[PDB]
Formats: sequence, C-alpha cells, structure tokens
Amino acid sequence: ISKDFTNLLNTLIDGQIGAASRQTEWFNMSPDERTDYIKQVDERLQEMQQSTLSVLAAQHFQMQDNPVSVGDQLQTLQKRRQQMTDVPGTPAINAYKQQLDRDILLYRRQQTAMTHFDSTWRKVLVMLGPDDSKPLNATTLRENAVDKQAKLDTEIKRLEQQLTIQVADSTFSQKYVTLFSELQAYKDVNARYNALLKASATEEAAALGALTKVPQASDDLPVNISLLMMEERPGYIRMNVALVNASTDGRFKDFFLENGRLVVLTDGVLNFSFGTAARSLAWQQQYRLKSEPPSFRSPTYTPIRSVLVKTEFVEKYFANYLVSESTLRGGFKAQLLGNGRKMLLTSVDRKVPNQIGIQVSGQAPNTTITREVPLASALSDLINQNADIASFRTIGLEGFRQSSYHPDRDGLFVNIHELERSVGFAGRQYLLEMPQDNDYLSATPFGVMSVDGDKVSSSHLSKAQTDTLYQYNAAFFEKLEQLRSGGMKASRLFEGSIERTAFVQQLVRLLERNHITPAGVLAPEYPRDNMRDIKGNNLNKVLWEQAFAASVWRSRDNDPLLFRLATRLVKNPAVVKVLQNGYVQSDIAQARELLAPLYEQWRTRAVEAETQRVASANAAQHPSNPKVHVFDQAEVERSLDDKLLILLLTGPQSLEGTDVQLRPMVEAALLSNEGRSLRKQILFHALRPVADSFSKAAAPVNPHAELGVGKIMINNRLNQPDPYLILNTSSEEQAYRDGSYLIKDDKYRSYNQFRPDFKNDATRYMNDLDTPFVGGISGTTQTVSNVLTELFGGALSVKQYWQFQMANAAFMIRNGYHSFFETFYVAARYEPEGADSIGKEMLQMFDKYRVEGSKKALQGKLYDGVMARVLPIINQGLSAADEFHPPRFTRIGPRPALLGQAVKDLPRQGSADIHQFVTDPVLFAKTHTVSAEALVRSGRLPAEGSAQLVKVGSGLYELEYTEQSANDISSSSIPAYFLGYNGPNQANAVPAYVDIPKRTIAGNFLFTGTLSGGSLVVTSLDANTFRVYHDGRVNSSLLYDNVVMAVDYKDYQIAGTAEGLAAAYMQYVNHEWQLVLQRQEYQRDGQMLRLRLRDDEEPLSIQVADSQVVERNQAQFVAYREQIHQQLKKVATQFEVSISGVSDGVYTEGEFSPDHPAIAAWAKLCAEVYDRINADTKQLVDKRNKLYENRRNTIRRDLINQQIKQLNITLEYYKAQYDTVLREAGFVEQSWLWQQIKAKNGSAAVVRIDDTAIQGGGKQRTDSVGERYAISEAYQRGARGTGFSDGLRNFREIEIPGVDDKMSALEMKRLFLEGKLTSEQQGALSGRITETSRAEYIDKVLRQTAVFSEDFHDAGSVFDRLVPQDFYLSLVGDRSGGRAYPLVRAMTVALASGGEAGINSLVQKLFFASADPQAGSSTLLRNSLIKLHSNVEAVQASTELGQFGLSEVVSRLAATTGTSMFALNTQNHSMMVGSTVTTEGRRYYFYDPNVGIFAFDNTKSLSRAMEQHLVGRRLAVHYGSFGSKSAPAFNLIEIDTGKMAEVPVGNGLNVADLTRFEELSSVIGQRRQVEQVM
Repeated sequence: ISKDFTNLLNTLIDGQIGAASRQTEWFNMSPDERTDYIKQVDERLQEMQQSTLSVLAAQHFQMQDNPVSVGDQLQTLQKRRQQMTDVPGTPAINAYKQQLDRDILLYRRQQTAMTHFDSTWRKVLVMLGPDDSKPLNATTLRENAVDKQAKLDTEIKRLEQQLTIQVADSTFSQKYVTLFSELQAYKDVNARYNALLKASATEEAAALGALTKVPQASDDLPVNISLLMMEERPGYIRMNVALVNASTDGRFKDFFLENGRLVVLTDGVLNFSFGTAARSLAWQQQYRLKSEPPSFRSPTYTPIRSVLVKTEFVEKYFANYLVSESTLRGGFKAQLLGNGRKMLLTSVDRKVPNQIGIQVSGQAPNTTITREVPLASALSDLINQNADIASFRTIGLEGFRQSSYHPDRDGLFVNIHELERSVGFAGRQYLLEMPQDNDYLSATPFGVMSVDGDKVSSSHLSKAQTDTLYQYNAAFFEKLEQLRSGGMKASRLFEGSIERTAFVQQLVRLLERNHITPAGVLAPEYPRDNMRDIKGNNLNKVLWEQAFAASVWRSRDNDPLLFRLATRLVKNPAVVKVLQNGYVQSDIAQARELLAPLYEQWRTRAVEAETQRVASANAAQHPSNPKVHVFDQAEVERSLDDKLLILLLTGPQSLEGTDVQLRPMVEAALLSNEGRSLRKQILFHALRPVADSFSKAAAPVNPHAELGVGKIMINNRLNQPDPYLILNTSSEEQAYRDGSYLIKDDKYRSYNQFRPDFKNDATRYMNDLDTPFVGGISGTTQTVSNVLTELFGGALSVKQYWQFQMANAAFMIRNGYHSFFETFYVAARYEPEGADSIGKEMLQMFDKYRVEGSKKALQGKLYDGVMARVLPIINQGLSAADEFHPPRFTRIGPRPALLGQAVKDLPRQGSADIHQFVTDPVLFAKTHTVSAEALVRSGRLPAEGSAQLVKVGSGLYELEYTEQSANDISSSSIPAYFLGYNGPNQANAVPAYVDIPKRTIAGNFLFTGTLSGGSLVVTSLDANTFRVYHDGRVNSSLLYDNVVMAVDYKDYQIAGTAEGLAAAYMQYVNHEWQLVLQRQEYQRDGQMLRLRLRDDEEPLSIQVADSQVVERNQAQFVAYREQIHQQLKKVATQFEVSISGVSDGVYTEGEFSPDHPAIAAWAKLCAEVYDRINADTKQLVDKRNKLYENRRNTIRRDLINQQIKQLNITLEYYKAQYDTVLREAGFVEQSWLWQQIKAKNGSAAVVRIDDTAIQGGGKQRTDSVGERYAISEAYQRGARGTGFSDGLRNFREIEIPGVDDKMSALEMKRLFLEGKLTSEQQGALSGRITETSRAEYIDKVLRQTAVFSEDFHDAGSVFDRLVPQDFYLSLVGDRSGGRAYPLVRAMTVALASGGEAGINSLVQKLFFASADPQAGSSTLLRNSLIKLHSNVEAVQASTELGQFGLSEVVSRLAATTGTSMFALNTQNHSMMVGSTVTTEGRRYYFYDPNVGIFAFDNTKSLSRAMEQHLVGRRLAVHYGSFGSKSAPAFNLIEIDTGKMAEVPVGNGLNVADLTRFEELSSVIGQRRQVEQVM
C-alpha cells in the first residue's frame, strides 16, 4: 500500500537491471507487468511471514522446557499457549497463536468424545451385565439377550433420532459430540454383544474379551470417532477425489458438475480421499508428530474435486475400508448397492486410511446377458443423493487456468508456477538468511544448508543458532512491516541512511535467495524475446528448444536406427553397470508398472530362488552359519531389475519359454508411445557406461581456431547448487525431522548443480552467441560420439550419423542435461569426413554469428542456420508428406510446423441450439447476436448448401457454410440459400444476386455476409421468384426497380457517425418471406473486442414485402442530402472557405467517375476543408513520433507514456468531429451521381447482369492476372448456380479442354479469367488451381524459409522481422497468393508513417491474429485487410510506371529524395521496395510477403541481396516475372502514402488505424470513450 515501499521496489528494480550482465534473472518489464510483479512480491512476503518465520518463532520460543507429554497433548499445547500469551504482537506470532488455538480446539473435541465414549461403554456394560449378585460372564449376558438386545435397539433408535434432530445444530457442540460418542458406543457394544451371542464356545471368551476390552488405553480412536474428527460440519465429511488431469476430453479419470448434478466421468476412480490435513508439514514437524506417509501426497498434483457428503454413507461402506488400524483387508471388497449393483472398494494404499479406490458395478442395463458392468451413472446418482449440491468445488482450478491454462509443455519447468505444478512439488518452503557467519548463508527453520561441490546437506540448528537466526530475521521483518505502514518516518530508512543501503542489500539477496525475481513469477501468455527464464537464459530460446526436443522425441522416424543400436549394445557386459546408476532407477521403476503382469510372473519365479538358497545353506557341510539360509531381498531385486533391463533393450523377440504365451501382450505394450519413449530413454542412459568402457582417447576430426585447436573445453561448469530449487522439490521428510540429513539426488539435481564459469573462454564464446546455458559443453556427448564407429561396428553414413546425433541431442535436452548448442557444437566437431559433410560450414556459421552476437540479438537465427543445413540431409529419402520438420522459431513463442508428419492428421463443431433458432427465429435473434463473418471470408458460396451455427461466447454465435448433409442432424444444420458478399468499391456495376422461389419448399432461410456500407434489396422478378441483390454501393435500393423489400446503409447507420454494422437475413415464416435485420456493433470489453447486439435502439426490425418503399426512401434521401450539404456549408464557413457557386452540375454525359465535373465543386470543397485540418494535425503527428522514439529508448516508460495517450485523445477528437462529415459528403455525392445516371440512361446503365462486357474506370487498367483473379475469388459478382459447386466437388474427375496438369498456375488463372468455360468447368478448374497452387507454395517457399534469412544476413541486412507464414485472409481457395496485394499496401503505410516501430507493431498484430484465429481482433483484422483488394481510393493512390529491370529500379531508388515507396506487383505476386532518408542515413527496405522485411544501409548491398533472392534462387520465375529468366522485368507502382493511408476499410477505420502502435481494442476504446462518452 505505502508509496514508499513502492518507490523502494522501483529503485532496486531499476538498479538491479542496470547492474545486469547478460544472463540475469532481472529484465526490463512492461509498465503493466511491473504492477503484477509488485503484487506478487507483497503477497509472497506475507506468505513468508505467516508460514516460515512463524514456525521459526515456534522454535525460538518453546526453547524453555514447558511441561511436555505425548499423552497430555491438550495440556502441553495449553501451557505452550499460556507460555506465550505474554509475547508481543507480531504477524509470525499471531499466526503461531492462531495455529495453536485451532489445534487446541480439535484436540479438546477429540478428548471430549473419547471420554464420553468410554463412559457410555462402561454404562452399557453395566446395563447388559447382571446384577452385582453375579460376576459379568457370557452366561448371564446370554440370559439377558432377549430383553437387552431389544433395549440396545431401542436406545440406538432413540439416539439416532435425537442426533438426527441435533444435526440441525449450526456448529459442533458439546451435545453433538456427546450424542455422537454415545451412538458409536451403543452401536459397537451392541455389535460385540450380538457377536458374543453368536460366538461359539471357542469364540465366546474372545468376544467377552472384546466387550471387556474397553479402548481405555486410547492407543487408537474408535473408527467412527476418527470420522467425527474428520467432519467439516456436524453430520458431514468433506469427500474429495483427485484427478490425473482435468478431463475435458475424457483421457483422464474425472468427477465434475454437469447440469447441477455431480457426475463421475468414469465408472470408478482410484483417487478418492476424505477429510483434509489439519496443518502443513512444517507445523507437523514443529509438533514433532508423525507425518502422514507421502504415498498419500505423492500420486497426484493437479486440481482436485471435492464436495461435502453425508457421513452416514461414508461410514456405511467406507468405514469398512477407512480404518487406519491394520484390520485385515485384501486388495478388494465388493459392496452390494440396494439397487442390486456392486460397489468395489480397492486397497489402493496399504498403509493410509483416508484415500480410497472405488468402483460401482452391476448388471449391464438393457442387454441380452446379465453381465455385471461398472456404472459411472449409478455412482453419480448415488452421490447426488448422498451429496450436498452446495459447496462442491474444484481446488485450485482458477490457479491452474491462470498459470498453466492447460497441460502446458513436455519439458522441464521455466518459472516457479510450472515448478509448483510439477510432480516434484509437495509444499512451498521459503528459505531465510543466517547472516552471522562471515558471509550470508541460507537456512530453513530446522537447519542451515551445508553445501559442497558433491553434496548438499543440512545440520540441524542448536539453540544458539536458533536465537541468532530468529532475532536477526525478526529484526529485518519488523523493519519491512514498518515500511509498508509507517513508511520512511517509522522505519527511518532515509535516503542517505547507511541502514537504508544495508536494508536494500539484504532485501535484494532475499529476493534472489527465493526466486521471487521477475523471471520467477511473471509467467506471461506470449513471451517477448526480451524475457528471461529462471536461470537467466533467454526465454524464447528455451521454449523453442523444449518444443524441438519434444517433436524429435515423438517422431517414429529414428526408431529403426536406435533399436538396431540397442540390439547390438545389449551384449556388452558393462551395461549391467547402468542399473546401479541413481537416475536410471527413476524410470525402470515405471517399466515395472508397464509390464506389471509379466513383472509379477517374474517375481513369482524369483521368490523360488530363496528356497535354493536355504537348501544350499543346509547342504553345506556342518553349517557353522546360516551361510545363505535367508531370503536375500537384494539378490532377487537385482536379478529382477536386470531381467527387466534386458527385456527393455532387446525387443519382445527376446521373450522365451512359457512367457511367449504372454508375448502378444508384451508386444502390444512396448509399441505404445509410453513403450517407445521408455524403451529409448533407458537406452541413452545405458550408452554412457559402455562408451566409457572403451576408454578411447579424444580425437575430434574438424579443427576449430576460435576455441583452441585439438581440444574442446568440455564440462566448463562451476558447482553452485541452488538451495531453494533443491528444497522445493520433494526430498524425503528426513530433511524435516529436525535432524541432520543428506538430500536425495533427484534427476533435476543435474539441472541445478551447475552455474556458468564466467572466467572460461568457452563461456565467453557462448555468452557471445547468447545460447541458453546448462552444464556447459557436453563432454559426455564427446565421449559417446568419439566411439560411434565401434558401437555400431562400422562407419556411419552422414545420414545415419546426423539421425543418431539429433536423437541424442533431443535426449540431452529432454532430461535437462544440456542446451542444444552445448551438443551440436561437439557434433559439428565430430561429424565424419565425407562428400556430404557439413560441419565445416556449421563451424564457420557459428563464428560468423559470434562476431554478431557480441553486438546484436540473434533472435533464433542460429537455430535456423543449423536446421537449414541438417534437415535436407535427414529428409534426404522421404516424400514431402513424410519429411520431419521441427517447430518454427518466431518472435511469439514457438508455433507448430506446417509440413510433413506434424500436420498429416495431427472445422468447428457447431451447437444444436440451431433447433431453438429454427423453432423461434425472432426470439432467438432478439436474445442472441447472430454474426456472419465466415460468410465474408468465404467467396463463391453456392446457391444451395447447409448452414449451421457455431457458438463462440455468451449468446454469440457464428454462421458457417458447410458441405455436411442435414440428414446427419448432429450437423446442427439445415437447408438454406446463401448469398455471396459483394465488394466495397463504389465503381461496381455488377452486383451479387441469386434467385429463390416464392412459396419455397427446398429451404427456409437465406444468409449473407455482414453488411457494412452496402444494401440488401429484394425484388419480384416474376409471378413465382424473387431476385435478391447484394449490392456493394450505398443507397442501392434507389437504383433497382420493382423493389419490394430493402435495407440501406441508413437503416443501420449509427447516427452522427460513419460507423455501422449489421447482420441481415431472410426467413420464410407464416407463408411469406420476412426481411430480418439485426443491428450490431463491435464493442470493447476488458482489453478485448466482442460483438454484441446494439443496445441504444431496437436490435431487430422486420419488413414484409411492400410497394411504396422506393418513395419512402427517396424523400428521405433528398432531405438527407440537402441536410449534409448544410453540414458541409457550415463547417466550411467555420474554416472560412468560400462556398460560392458550389452546387450540383447537371449530369450531362458519361460513366460514373469520382471527380466527375457534376460533383467537382463538392469534391474540391471536401478535399480543401480536409487539408485545413490535415496540415493542422500533422504538427502533432510529428511530435507524437518524437515521443515514440524516446519511449523505445528510455527506462521510465510511464513518465512519458501518458503523453502519448493525451496526444491520441487530441487527434481522435478531430477525426471524430470531421472525418464523418467528409465521408458522408462523399457518399451522398456518389449516390446522387449514380441516381442521375439512372434517371438519364435507365437502370440498364446502372445494373449489369454480368462482368464479361469488360469495362471500368479506364478502358483497361493492366491489373496483374494474380490480382484480377484474387478479386474474382474474394467477392461474388454474378450468380453461382449449382454447376460450379458440382464442378468443385468433382474437380478431380472432370476434364477441361485446353488444360493439362503441367500448365502453370498462372496460365490456368488466365484461362479461368477468360470465363468461356461452363460453370461446371469453372468449378473444376478452380479446384485444380487451388490444389496446384498450394502444392507449389509448399515446394517453393515454406520448405526454404530458412536459407533466405541467411542470404539476407550475409548479403548484409541491418534489421529484419520474419512474418508469419501462416496468416491467411481466407481458409479456402488459394490461401497463399491472396494476402499479398493488401499486405503490401498496408505495410507501405506502416513503414512510411512509423519506421521500424511501425513494422514491429504490425508484425506483432499479424502474429497474434494468426495464433488466435477466432478471437475478436483477429476477425476484425481479417475483415479489414479484405476491402483493400479493389478499393478505388487505393487506385487514387497509385501511378503505374513502366516495366523496369531490377538494376534500373535500384538506380531509381538511389535517385529518390525524401521517403518514397514502390510496389513491384509482379505478374503473380507483389514484393515491396522503398527508401527512407530522414535520419540515420538512408535505409533501403525490401519486403516479400512470403518471407519477411529486410533493410540495408547501401544500394549496392540492397541490389546484391535482391538479385540473389529474386534471380539467384529463381523465385522471379515462380512469381512469373516478365521477360527473360535472367534480368527479369517487373512492373512498379509508386504508391502515394499521403493518400493510401486514408482509404476506408469499413467500420470507420482508416488503414493508418489498423497500422498503429496500439492494439485495435485500444483505438476502438478511445473512439467510444471520446465520441459516445463525451
């Protein structure tokens, strides 16, 4: 809370960053992350105070010998409290008191219950016994039976009744405990009495014993009283059941709420448990009680499902099980449920009482044979009867979803959240400081951490050490507690104080000692390449290396080599040495589980050997010793593990004898994924001792000059074991005993023993490359790779070598033994000499990148540099469908691959609410937002198809077109008629239309793409059919004739704005079509966007067919045009522009045009009044750029950042106030022009039936075939009768004249744009085009994105950003080639207006929009790059210069002055090229949308790069450039960034607006927040 504490944290943060070397756990944060970090700092400091210093207080106190006794627990605790009621208040003290108090309450309750139980037992024995005239004996008890059994029953009934009434009591109470104890005593004594009556003469004495044996020793409780102590509220126990994982897909056992009922996901679960631990293991050891065995806590670690359940149910079946005392139980008990079902109870733990394996089973419902089967539904219903429906909960569920989100990764931890989720967790143990040694050291409350190069240990604290540690740490924490509240005034840590500096010097080492550092706790969603992991390695490189290791590990590709290796290797005697390794014994333990039936059969053999041991010991002559007359556990266990090892190395073919009968089972096991992974993870461990056993000397075959010739500088480690990462992984509780201990060697210890030696040259080299570091250059990999020719017994092919060597590198990364680099370096040093060897290059490439990394962030360039050289050697034999490809490195975290195995088989499902929508479409449309986006990003929708909804959010559904039949109603789909989307260009003469029956039978709905600046017009074509037109012009309803229904822009326009958005569709209802309009908007909702129904007006409105609609609109349009001319006259007067002579020129002649003389006065007036504000705002635009240039380059972001916000607010006022006016003036002018053209020349001049009568704004515009095709496949103009869909569905059977499979994609695109073929032929040719196109894009570009990065690098580039291969503007058609033409037009605005920061922001936007393809922003972006394919405003921003050879283009750039940009718009594709010259010299840029954007300092370098790229690798021929193969010719188009920036892309966004440093939800927020608010 205190500002002073916040300033202190900011001070040490900034200072600790400034002190950083490379490789540090601090890094610079976002100014939002800053706050999340500080929040977690404060929270975890409070956790320390309550949960470790408090327990230390409980040992500085209690040092004096109070009365202590294991029996007088209550009294011991009571006096420990009265010892300390005098102690001053302090959070560690308060937490200690409160813990001791709650334990006092529990022990008091238990002691009360046990007392009243015993008194009741004695009372009932007196009641059942004879009068004092006789001794208590079985005879008199038998004589009493007929009366006093009924008396016992009567009392039991009375007690049960009274207790059931008392269960209405709101909390545990003396009466409740009393009655419960009485009931248990009566029940148990009744049972024992009846057993005595049933006891035989031989049992009678034992049953009388069991009656006289009162549990008065109190050595264990009555079971039901233990359950009483487990009750969470009187009459209820908390049940829980623990998941393997949250089972969203059914892979795991689960128990979850579904429709208010609780539901077990599977028919029985081994993982139930009851109750909850009374205290943490820390307190458990502080009381020095027995801790609960770890087999309760070990088996799972993910969120847990729990509810309160009625104690009677628990005590009926499960008290038979739940006793902690060793009552005889087998593996199982089967319990008859009253419905005739079984419940099976399973001894899933042989020691712990309160965790249970449970199964319900019974006669299979509705079956021909009475087989009993398990029944999850029966268990669910029985629980729902016995459960409370209230206070079901899942423990930690939000914590999981806010830190892991899902089962995150197949590799080691990266931050403490992933550590704490991992299987190694048990409980968060903070360490604290023991500073009274000469230098500071780390201690637990129980012990100080002894550390050694080999070993880490604790010596338990003697009293003087506890007094030191407590008094010091408490003195520090008291200061911290003061600073949060009394501030600097209280704490006296004034800015000049030496005490302040000492204090900070202590806090910083506290925050390092515990990994509360930023790299420890932030765990972001998408990792900026700045961020660093818990060891200070670069975060993104670690994530990528983990995803690489996983992908290599999962492929089935290398297995024929590795298992050949294993089959040979197993014959060496040294392999036995592998088994006594400590780490191998982690995982062969899992093999004992996987092969359990065989392993059991083996052990049943092995236990025979004991009999031969004892026999041999007796056969020895006159044995003076039981020489081996013993069961040697270690002998059998060794022999068994050795057998399991051999059966894992050599295949199941090794099975022999009777076990061949089980061999089909073993074969089925070992080929599982879990089988293969274990079967090789034991192999690589087995490899090391064998390699060592040859002792062949080191002899690398490739020399390297930079790092010492002839040797390697292996290992390169400093041993500096981290104590926190050790103790926060499960050591044995022997550490917790308050006794000195040596900690286990878990596998992670290999991850935690080592730290880089900054003095060594190899470290200096690696720190120049800035690889991750883990344990240095792998001398192990040297020792292995030196002898491969002897392990395999012959030379490897470079293919076989690189296969083995990549699998080994994956094994090393997977187990956390080394980095990628730490292995591949020695591989490249050891790669065999040979015609295809590649290590020489790889070394030179490392050196080349070293001399860079000392200066620049390599951002993964190294990994691509390696994979470019390895992959074509690995994949050398394979088909393109079967090649291996690793995940691809990116600025965002590593994304999945796009080729080969990773895709092979590795649509949205839709929701049945479609039937509700069908049932009441009006109510549905009133209550849910129906969006249409997928009806925009599909072109060429059929005339007839299946329509379905998909749910996306709360009341939010999307339509999709689909091919699935409605006769699978599970498709959630119905017959409907679609209408294609028409384009946004106001020059369009050819609207989209389709014809549908009056009195339809075939289908009852019609859908269209989202309306944004267009009209839906319904007209009556004849007696029986409507023609429905989607026209892309505003106000189009005025232009057609015989209009019977229409929705124009004005009907859904937000008044006083350019903004509008609406879904429109048609429905056949009450025997007539109804035009249904659902007005929408985009709205901001917590740094995201969503659609919603518009709430400021009726979201739905409806027209039946009408006649007067034309007149009704026309009057409105005339008035509105007059009114907007008033608006513009006003504003122009406000800026002093002369309106004289501005009026409509009488339309005399000619086609539609912008800047036609008739409107020229209005257009000029707009253009000028716009200039009067555009020049004005530019003065702030420059200032804003100056600001962003200082924001990127300074520490104190939040100082100046708000100024950005205020300048934005200022500008957006001007936009909101005047852009709307100018836009509306343009629209009303284009509309009046088109109306004049109709009025003079008739509708046939203003609507055309098809586009084949080629004409436009000029007689030809020489648009590339690529562009004119993409336009022809992202808008519908003309109808699409079924023939086109039939051709598309049959396109592999159909044949087309003058086409063959070896035509280029270009020559097909051309012939398709000839339009001469039938619709069935055009459908087939379209399909053939898309198939050929993506086959070529795969073969030419995705498979070679690696080498281009390196060509641009060593041609000399000075900045680069790869762009996502994956971002597509349409899921259908040619995905590859359609995005190029809009993207270059956006990018050139970005670059001209914001330089390298613009390019960064835009590529970030593309990345997010490809990672989350269905988030609101990624939809809006896709819907806003479309509408740049043919927007005539973009043609206003163009000038098609001639063809040029590349050299001339370069010379032209050299000739340019000031910023200038050019597209190349090659015949089938569009690179971009251009220059900026403002400062930092002249930088020349090049951009290929299939690869990335690159920059250069000099035109010589630029041409040297661009030639290599376009001709050196022949891509100019794949892009179909003009003229000769050598010296290709390109068009070029001198884009005017002054005008291109301002083209409308719908929803009121200028392209600049999508092209900006903020997120779209920011800009839209600012608009709503300054327009509608204020």
